[PDB]
Amino acid sequence: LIKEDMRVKVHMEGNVNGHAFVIEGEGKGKPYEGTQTLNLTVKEGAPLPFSYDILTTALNRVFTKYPEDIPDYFKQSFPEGYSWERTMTYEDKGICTIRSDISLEGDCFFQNVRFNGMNFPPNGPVMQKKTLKWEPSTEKLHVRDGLLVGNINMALLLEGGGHYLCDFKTTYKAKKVVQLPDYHFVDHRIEILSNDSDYNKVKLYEHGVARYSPLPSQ
Amino acid sequence: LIKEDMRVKVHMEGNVNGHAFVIEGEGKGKPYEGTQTLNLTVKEGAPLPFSYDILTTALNRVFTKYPEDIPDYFKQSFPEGYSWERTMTYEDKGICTIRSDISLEGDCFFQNVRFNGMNFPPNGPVMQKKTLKWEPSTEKLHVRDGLLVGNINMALLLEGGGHYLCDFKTTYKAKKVVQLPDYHFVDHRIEILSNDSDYNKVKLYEHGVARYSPLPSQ
Amino acid sequence: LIKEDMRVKVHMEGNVNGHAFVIEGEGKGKPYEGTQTLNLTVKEGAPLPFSYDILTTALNRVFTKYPEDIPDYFKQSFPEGYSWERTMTYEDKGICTIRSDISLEGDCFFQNVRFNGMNFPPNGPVMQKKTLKWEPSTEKLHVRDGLLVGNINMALLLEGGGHYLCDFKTTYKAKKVVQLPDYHFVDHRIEILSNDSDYNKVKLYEHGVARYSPLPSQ
Amino acid sequence: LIKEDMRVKVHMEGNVNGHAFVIEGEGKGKPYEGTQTLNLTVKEGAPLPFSYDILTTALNRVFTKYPEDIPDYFKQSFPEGYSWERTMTYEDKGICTIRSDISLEGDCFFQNVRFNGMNFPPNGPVMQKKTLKWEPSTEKLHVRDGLLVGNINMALLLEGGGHYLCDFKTTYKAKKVVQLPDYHFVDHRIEILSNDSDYNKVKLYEHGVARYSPLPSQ
Repeated sequence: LIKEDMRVKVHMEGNVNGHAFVIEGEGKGKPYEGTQTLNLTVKEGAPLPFSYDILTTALNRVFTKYPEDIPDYFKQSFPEGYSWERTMTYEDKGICTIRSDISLEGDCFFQNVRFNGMNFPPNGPVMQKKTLKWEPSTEKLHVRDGLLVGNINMALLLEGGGHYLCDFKTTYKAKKVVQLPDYHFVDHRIEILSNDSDYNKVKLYEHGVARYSPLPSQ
Repeated sequence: LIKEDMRVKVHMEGNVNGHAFVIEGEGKGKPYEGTQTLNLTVKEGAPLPFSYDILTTALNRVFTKYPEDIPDYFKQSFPEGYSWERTMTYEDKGICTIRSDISLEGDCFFQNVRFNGMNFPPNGPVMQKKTLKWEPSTEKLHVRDGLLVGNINMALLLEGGGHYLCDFKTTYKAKKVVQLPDYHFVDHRIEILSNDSDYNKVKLYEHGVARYSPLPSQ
Repeated sequence: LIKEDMRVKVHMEGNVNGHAFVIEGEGKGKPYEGTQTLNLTVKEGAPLPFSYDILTTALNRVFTKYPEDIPDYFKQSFPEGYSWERTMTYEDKGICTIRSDISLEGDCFFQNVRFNGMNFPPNGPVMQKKTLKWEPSTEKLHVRDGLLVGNINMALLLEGGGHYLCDFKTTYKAKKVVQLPDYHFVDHRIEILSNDSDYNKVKLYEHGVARYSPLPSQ
Repeated sequence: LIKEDMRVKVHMEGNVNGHAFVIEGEGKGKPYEGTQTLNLTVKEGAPLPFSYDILTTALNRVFTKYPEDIPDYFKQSFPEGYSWERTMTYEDKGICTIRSDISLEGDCFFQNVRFNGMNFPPNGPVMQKKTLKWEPSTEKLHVRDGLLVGNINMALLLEGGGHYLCDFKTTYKAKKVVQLPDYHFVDHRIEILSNDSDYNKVKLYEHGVARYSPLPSQ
């Protein structure tokens, strides 16, 4: 069962372009409002030689405000929970493969993540740390082989203006049989609120809202 | 100048998996409300042996409702007008390349379209006409090298359920200096209203509304 | 019937990055040795404002040396002949879509080609005529849905050294049911032998040989 | 220094579709003939719930027959050794991300491999163990930014005929400055010689020979 208030614990082990790191996060959030706050410490491989932004979207879709007219795959999936696998394909041919396991114990979700980035241009914006933020997005989700699949045309705002684009592919896998939703959208905004200079401590925010098209069928 | 009521003429010369066609349209629209309808006659290639859906997004973003806080790339471009180039990339590895030129004489927008589609599996949804409709969508639009570029995750709803995915990339090119918008989103719904069973005659409708994130910054 | 010696006529209508063109071609070759020569005249849109190398591979696998034990898809297809569709995807996101209809009247093959290119960066290798030649190549051919399909990792050698890569995908389609080959390979070399400085007049040569792996199976 | 006979030790940590595994290889090979064998034992995660064939090509290019006219990038890298990064991108949108380190102690090459596979369809041929073998291949190698890069059009033969395509991209990184080869080819054949039906015990063979085009220039 999910309360209007909930706690989040995150562990991430990763390698990006040969560099190894660990990240731990203590957080809270409001699942039914689609909002969450997360306090992240770089535990190993400080200082990071790449943009913290690439990591943020691997740092739960339980925290999405779902209209009643659209079945909530992620919330239904508990107490057993769900896992997801993501492919982040950037335009400079940098690739990240990410796997998260989402388990519940009491007031606290536990997020267990594996981050693999490689083939990022060394003089490119991720390894040169020129990303300011992710642009807010719209995930498209549908059913493929009894699973939920999300697709997002994503964009990072660069220092000096312009965008660096990433194609976002997630397969969400519930551990119990759940009621499948039809083709819907989720509006996101991912925001780093505070950080230190090495991004050794970061505070992260996420707002997610499930919807149908606002435009009338005919 | 663009009135509240404007007329639309459309010429399409096209080729899908070897088959050559010409489709003529007469239509009308409300540019500032972001809605329009088009009456489509197949002049050559009747009957068509592939889903009409693949042609529909090619059959003018002037018919996009633009809020005052976002500059309108498409309306500013007139009187000289604009052009666009598009790649549609399907999951079965069918592919379309499209080029459109948008002129304005008096109240009428003329659209000249060259449509190419190939490597569509012959037992694939498109050549078997097993596509019911396009899902509603959300195009993300950024400025790259002074031009406006859109990316859309798109899905066709098939018989038996299931969706058939496509990656939309558009490059829009004003034939004039115009004020350039910040990163923004256009929500879309395209639908076929009426058709004979050969789709030789089709009535097409589109609704398009531009916006920033509905979710607020923190 | 295909003789040791045959003639080749070539009509290509095209458009690259907005620039239209027409290229006529009379030529000859030895089908059973997989060698041929072609004399190429630019007839419209001279001089071409882009590298001629993109076009050359679109200017007939009938000129392939086929060992006894691999069926010859192309040669079998005649008299009725065959057609092909090709995708050229360049690493800088230039994209060419090409169709060729291959017919036989007497001892002369007619090749009717439609060539479409778009999204070549204006400062890019293709639009800045900075390519020397195609590296020789190995095509891989497999049967998919009762058609023959080819994939080639191709490279254009650049002025100043280094390579500009391009993923090659051809779908060949005989107009007759022919005996389908097993998975096999075609070794390629294509060469511009002679040209004037605007490439308005080009002499083109290709050598193609089909084989299995030379490596013994354990 | 490499001798006509050398030994191989392999430690692969891996996760495919969430299922983790460890494999230990002991094997031998003949570096200047391009031939090698391996004895593979699944030490964790037996039985593997996916096709073994996807793991086989990550289980040295030191064991490649290199002519004198083509510099040997991999044999020059020792005594210090080389690392490699690979992308395997399947047509069903399955993806593997691999990384290897090659060390030499005495007469034995130590290969340390990390394997990540994900978004493999659950009814797909990988997850349904329906892959008979890798077809023989021809890799194409060029220098990009003072590193050697490999591209292969790879196919798995499918039980019930037909093929399952993969795009291989490998970036090899010598840990010492070496002589850089010109654009060349390496012909490959990988073959599982013997296996228990669960594949917990597997014997592996690979042949690899470097060449130029066998077709004369003009």
